[PDB]
Amino acid sequence: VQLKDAQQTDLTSIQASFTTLDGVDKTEILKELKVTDKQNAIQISDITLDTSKSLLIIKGDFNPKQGHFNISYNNNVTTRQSWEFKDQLYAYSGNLGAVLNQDGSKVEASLWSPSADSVTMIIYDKDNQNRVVATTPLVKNNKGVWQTILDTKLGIKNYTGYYYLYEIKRGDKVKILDPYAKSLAEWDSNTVNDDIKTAKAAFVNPSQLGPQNLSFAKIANFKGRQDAVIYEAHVRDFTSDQSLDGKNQLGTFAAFSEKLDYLQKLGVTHIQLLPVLSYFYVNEMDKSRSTAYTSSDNNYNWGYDPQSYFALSGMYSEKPKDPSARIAELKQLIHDIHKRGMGVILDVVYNHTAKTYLFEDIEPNYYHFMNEDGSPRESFGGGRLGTTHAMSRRVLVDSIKYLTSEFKVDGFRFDMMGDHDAAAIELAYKEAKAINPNMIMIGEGWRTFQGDQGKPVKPADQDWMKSTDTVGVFSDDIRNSLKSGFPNEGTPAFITGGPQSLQGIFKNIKAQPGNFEADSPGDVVQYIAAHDNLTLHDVIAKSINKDPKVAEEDIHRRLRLGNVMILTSQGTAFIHSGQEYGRTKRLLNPDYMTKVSDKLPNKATLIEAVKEYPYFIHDSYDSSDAINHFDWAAATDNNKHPISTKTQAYTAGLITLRRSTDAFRKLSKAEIDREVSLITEVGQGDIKEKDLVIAYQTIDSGDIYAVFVNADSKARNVLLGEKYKHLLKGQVIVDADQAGIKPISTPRGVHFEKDSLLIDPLTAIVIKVGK
Ligand SMILES: OC[C@H]1O[C@H](O[C@H]2[C@H](O)[C@@H](O)[C@@H](O[C@H]3[C@H](O)[C@@H](O)[C@H](O)O[C@@H]3CO)O[C@@H]2CO)[C@H](O)[C@@H](O)[C@@H]1O
Ligand SMILES: [Ca+2]
Ligand SMILES: [Ca+2]
Ligand SMILES: [Ca+2]
Ligand SMILES: [Ca+2]
Ligand SMILES: [Cl-]
Repeated sequence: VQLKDAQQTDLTSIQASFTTLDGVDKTEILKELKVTDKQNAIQISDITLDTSKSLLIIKGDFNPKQGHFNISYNNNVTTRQSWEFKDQLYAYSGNLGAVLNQDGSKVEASLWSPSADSVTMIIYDKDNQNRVVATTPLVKNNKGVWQTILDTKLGIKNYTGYYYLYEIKRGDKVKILDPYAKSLAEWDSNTVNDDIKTAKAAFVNPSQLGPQNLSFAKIANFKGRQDAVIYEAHVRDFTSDQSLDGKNQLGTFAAFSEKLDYLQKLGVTHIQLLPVLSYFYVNEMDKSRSTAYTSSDNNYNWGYDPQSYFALSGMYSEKPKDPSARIAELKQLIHDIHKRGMGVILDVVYNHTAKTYLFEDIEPNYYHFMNEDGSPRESFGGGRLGTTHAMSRRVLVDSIKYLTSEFKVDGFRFDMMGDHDAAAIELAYKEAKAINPNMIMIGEGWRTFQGDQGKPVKPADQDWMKSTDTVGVFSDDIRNSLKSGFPNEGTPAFITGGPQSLQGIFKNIKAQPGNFEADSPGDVVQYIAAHDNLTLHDVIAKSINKDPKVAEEDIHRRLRLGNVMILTSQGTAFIHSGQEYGRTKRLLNPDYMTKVSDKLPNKATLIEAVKEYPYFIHDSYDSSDAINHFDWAAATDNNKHPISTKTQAYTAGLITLRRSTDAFRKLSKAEIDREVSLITEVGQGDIKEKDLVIAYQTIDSGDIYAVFVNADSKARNVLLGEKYKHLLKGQVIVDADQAGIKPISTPRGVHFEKDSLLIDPLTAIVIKVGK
């Protein structure tokens, strides 16, 4: 019967954890138990035993300012404040970070660290970040916020561009990164040592940077999340191609803008950018192209190891040494997007941070989700940001607010959204929407929630969709159903020759997946590919087990069927960059030309059928630009690559069609269930319960549209019958060769009869009947 741990939970409650309380009495414990302050004895008011949980609840006048208390029994233990108690005493509502005045002559600087003994700012040269220029102690307020005003006293007349860190004493000096840092010094993770473990923050004034007429998107037809066609692009990928060697630097915001007309023409409404906030593992001074085909040890990074939640990465800047440049550059890009009638969605990664020490150094036992002993819960050798905790929630909501208001960002995609409490994300949305009425938010709603050990909460995951109409979630059900997904990637599915229950395909096309309840189409982000896992092309190739050279058109015919189904489904439409042309993550490396042993290459999947270079990367976060570059020749050079450019034009046409009628962008489940019909019922003609062909009717507000998809490897008769024979009076606008809104006078891959259609194998047909 020994004292293990101790936590003060409120003004008059200390919780002492023991190994056991069996056979010991309230009277025997009151005897041995004694409480002490910062050495004096505190009057012990009462104890209550929780024998089950093996802990005493101790009552007394345990006023915080009489230091932490330490509990005696037999060994002693100093009490720690619980995160709920730290919120009670130290939750701060005011401005955080460092704020420049108009002429840069002063800075107002705040940092939250309620258990710090002292907090010194260390200031480094703007023209050389390694050189220490000045230091200043900060003054702690009532709520544990450390403040200072930088001015003439430190010998600097203009602070803009100067860098800073915070040395924090506890007992232990540790140097930390202002979590509200608005920009940073050029960052190279190879400079990390024991003393400085992070990027240095930077004195900048966002409001004075970039286009001062920046404003939110002006998207036509856009009346909600259902009207969104999202396009997921990585800033490096989009311009890392060698063929672009004919204005702005490689793989930067300024480069990205030069290829916006493409996306304007492609028809997408929103460009979703992979994490543009600062991430840890990089050398931002090395912009050189990696030309070798590899899946490890590349300066390339998707950006899923977060360093800052407010400060942009230098990697996408032309001038990474100028901390103001990022902000002006990203604003320039976002402005350029808005002029093209489109919007931005920023991928944001709050679920975890690059290194636990990033926030744990600032204030131990607070920012992260925790185990019952105070130990921080971790993910990826990184900290799990516990966003039920007030100041952790602030980091998320304030950054959302800041990015929304300062960069005129139109939406956000939350990585591993199910790691967070619903409440944090709901507030995030509410605040972001308050700034921008047209705010759109999506996220990965995988049921992954961990939280604080013994404290369950509603997570921001798929099951949350019942009880909000705010944030939408990726539909892995439609993904898995159409062409397989993690963990069982490669399994033949609807467009890869494996028969699927047509009722569940039809329900998915209505934005009603089988694995969670979507009571509004806007709850569902429909997708078949993303940056994660194999690309659409590669998964198709693997699933049908064929070589991409020989089966190219077989694979592309199947790929176009996937895009047709996503782009004519209800809910929010999502397109992975390259999915439009047939992008591949082929491992064209000599040492991997044929299968190898046990000893596999990193993050690669094998296709047997293929002889030459059989390895394809399914997790390209650490892969070269050779693996990760968007192929512009494949996407726009009709002459050189007729098959991929056909798939591209086809995908464009489908987007055009989707935007041109609200038959595919309905608002409620009520009207979807009424106006979206299943033409191919089980039994009608050749149709089995599980099958590889399906067709459905929709109606906009009164043009009827009918989408037919034969994913079978043979031709198939679709029986219209009494109910749908009226379709024959309409006209074809999508066929084997082309997609759009104009009628096709000589359609291919389909034949019409008195009351039926004979559709070619691996072919999609769409008919319009205006009225
Ligand atoms: O970070 C790990 C992976 O996270 C993502 O995978 C998701 C899947 O996309 C999602 O379908 C879900 O898969 C589980 C599935 O729903 C469940 O029924 C099955 O029994 O277990 C599956 C676990 O694989 O959740 C996972 C993550 O938990 C992401 O797609 C992938 O890239 C990541 O590697
Ligand atoms: Ca177009
Ligand atoms: Ca500089
Ligand atoms: Ca809902
Ligand atoms: Ca890397
Ligand atoms: Cl893809």
